[PDB]
Amino acid sequence: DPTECDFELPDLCGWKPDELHDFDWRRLNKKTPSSFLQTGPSYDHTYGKNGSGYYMYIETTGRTENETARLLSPVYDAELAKNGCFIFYYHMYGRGMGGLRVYQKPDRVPMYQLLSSSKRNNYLLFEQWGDQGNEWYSSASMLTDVDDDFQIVIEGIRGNSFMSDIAIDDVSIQRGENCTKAMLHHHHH
Ligand SMILES: *[C@@H]1O[C@H](CO)[C@@H](O)[C@H](O)[C@H]1NC(C)=O
Ligand SMILES: *[C@@H]1O[C@H](CO)[C@@H](O)[C@H](O)[C@H]1NC(C)=O
Ligand SMILES: [Ca+2]
Repeated sequence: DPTECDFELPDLCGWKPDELHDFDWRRLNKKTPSSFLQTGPSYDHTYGKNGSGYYMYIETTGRTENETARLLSPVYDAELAKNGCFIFYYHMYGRGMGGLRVYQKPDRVPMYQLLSSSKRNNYLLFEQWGDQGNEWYSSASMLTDVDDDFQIVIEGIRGNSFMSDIAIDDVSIQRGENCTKAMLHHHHH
C-alpha cells in the first residue's frame, strides 16, 4: 500500500472520491481553464515550472458556493501510532476563494459524523480559507492515535465565484524523525 502520491498516474495511488459529494476533484496538468482570470495553479508541485506534472483541483466554474468535494486516501493500518505525519502541498489562488479542509477519519467513524459541525474539530488536520496568492504552500500535520485503521480526507469548498480553484499535490504520510524534520520546515499548527 502506497503512503505517498504525486498524482502522476491516473489511478492516484488508490485515492478515490467520496461516493456522496457535490463534485469530483479532477486530475490536471498545467493551467486551469479559468487561469486567465487569476485562479488556480499554473503547474503542479512535483515537477514545478515549465514541467507538465499533474495535480488535483476542484473545478469551480459552474458550481455553487459552499458545495464540497472530497478525495479519500486508501485505508491505512495504525501507521499513525508512531509519530504519524500527513504532509501535503496546496494552491489556493483566486479572489472569492473558498476553503480547504484535511480530516483524519477513523474507519469506524461514519463520514456523516466526521463532517458534522458537532464533531469535526476532533478530526481536522488542516483548515485554510481565502485567497493565499499565486503560489504553492505546504502543510504538515501531526496525526492522532485513534486505535483504528483510518483514511485521510481532503475536502475542498467552493467559494463565492468561479475564481476559487484549489489544488493539491505531493501528499505523504511519514513517521518518527521524518515528522520532527517536516515540522522543522513545514508550516504546522
Ligand atoms: C459558506 O461557509 C462559510 C464558512 O463555513 C460561511 O462564512 C459563509 O457564510 C457560508 N455562506 C453561505 C451562503 O452558505
Ligand atoms: C525517513 O525517510 C527516509 C528516506 O525516505 C527513510 O530511509 C526512512 O526509513 C524514514 N524513516 C522512518 C522512521 O520511516
Ligand atoms: Ca504532481
